[PDB]
Amino acid sequence: RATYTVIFKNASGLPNGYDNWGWGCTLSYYGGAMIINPQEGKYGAVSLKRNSGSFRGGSLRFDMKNEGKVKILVRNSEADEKFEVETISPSDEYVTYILDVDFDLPFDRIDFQDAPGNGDRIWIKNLVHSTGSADDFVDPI
Ligand SMILES: OC[C@H]1O[C@@H](O[C@H]2[C@H](O)[C@@H](O)[C@H](O[C@H]3[C@H](O)[C@@H](O)[C@H](O[C@H]4[C@H](O)[C@@H](O)[C@H](O[C@H]5[C@H](O)[C@@H](O)[C@H](O[C@H]6[C@H](O)[C@@H](O)[C@@H](O)O[C@@H]6CO)O[C@@H]5CO)O[C@@H]4CO)O[C@@H]3CO)O[C@@H]2CO)[C@H](O)[C@@H](O)[C@@H]1O
Repeated sequence: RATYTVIFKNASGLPNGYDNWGWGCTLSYYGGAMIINPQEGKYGAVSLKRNSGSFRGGSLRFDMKNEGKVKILVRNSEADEKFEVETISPSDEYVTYILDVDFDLPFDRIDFQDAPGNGDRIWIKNLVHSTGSADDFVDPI
């Protein structure tokens, strides 16, 4: 049976138990979205750092709208190893994504990066991990 971990639903600030180790951007919160404002030329990203513990495999589910391509990554801090999950095409409307994480190590950071590096904004809501697969994801949101 999959275990679901809600990271944030509607965001009014950083999720409880997380820090932001991102770069090249600032975060703001409005309309229930975590909003990433990347700086042109920086290929900026939010990097949500889980302060206690790690996730293992499974899948990540989130709602996103985004002016440019967004690269999703995860990282293992002990090994300082990053793992690219997917790149997501621009959408002016929120879309729900459920993506398998095939990384062989635990992960404690989740990154959303401005892949083109032009400063395109990113809006995120309803970020949830499951220990199970994307195909098997029963959405608690
Ligand atoms: O929370 C409190 C806690 O803090 C701990 O300290 C934190 C600190 O708060 C936090 O700020 C810090 O965050 C770091 C983070 O750990 C790093 O991983 C991250 O590193 C960035 C880096 O800053 C960027 O410069 C770099 O940018 C890359 C870009 O990612 C890449 O895509 C771009 O690729 C180009 C390439 O250059 C070209 O050649 C060509 O190929 O094109 C590609 C594009 O496709 O290149 C850029 C560089 O030019 O990215 C990395 C990430 O990969 O930086 C942030 C800071 O901004 O983290 C520390 C912890 O380590 C305290 O330790 C603790 O005590 C306290 O409680």
